[PDB]
Amino acid sequence: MLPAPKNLVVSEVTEDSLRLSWTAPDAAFDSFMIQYQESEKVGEAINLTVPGSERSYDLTGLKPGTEYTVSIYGVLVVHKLTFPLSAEFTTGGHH
Amino acid sequence: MLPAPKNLVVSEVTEDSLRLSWTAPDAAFDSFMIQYQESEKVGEAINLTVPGSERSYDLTGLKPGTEYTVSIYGVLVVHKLTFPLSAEFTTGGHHH
Repeated sequence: MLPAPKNLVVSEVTEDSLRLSWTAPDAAFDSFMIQYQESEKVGEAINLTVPGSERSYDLTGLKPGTEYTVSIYGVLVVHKLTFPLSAEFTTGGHH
Repeated sequence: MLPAPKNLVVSEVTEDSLRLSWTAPDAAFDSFMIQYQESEKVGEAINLTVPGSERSYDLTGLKPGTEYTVSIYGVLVVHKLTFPLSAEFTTGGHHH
């Protein structure tokens, strides 16, 4: 429902890490979904979560001189109601 | 997203109360929402929450010989995703 996080950049890069930074509105998301994969084809994308109050994450364990595609999703816990089950009852005694 | 609680009955009725009873799968819900109102008209519907492990609730302080419309909803917790924001970054060092 709510619009995606914005402004995905790195604040730090090393030979085996990417320190992600992003923005999102206050109290908007319960978590962030982070998906990263080598921009080539060395398998499948890895998924991680981060608390929704956080705006940075140290992606570690990476290969040197390698381009990664990084996707961030805001995760929203929605509290939904089922289709109502309804009935009429009459209290005892005289109206 | 998912189908509903079931079998809404009263287990007990007095001149100013309705003891509600229902069924639901164990741990299917975290809470139930109960809405009730006089079936004619005397204001607005009242809402209350009850823990999701309960299958019974006493509606209190009602009027005698009066029909009430009762609705019960299970509260479901859903995880939603936004559209992704994607970017490419290159790690430091050389690309062996």
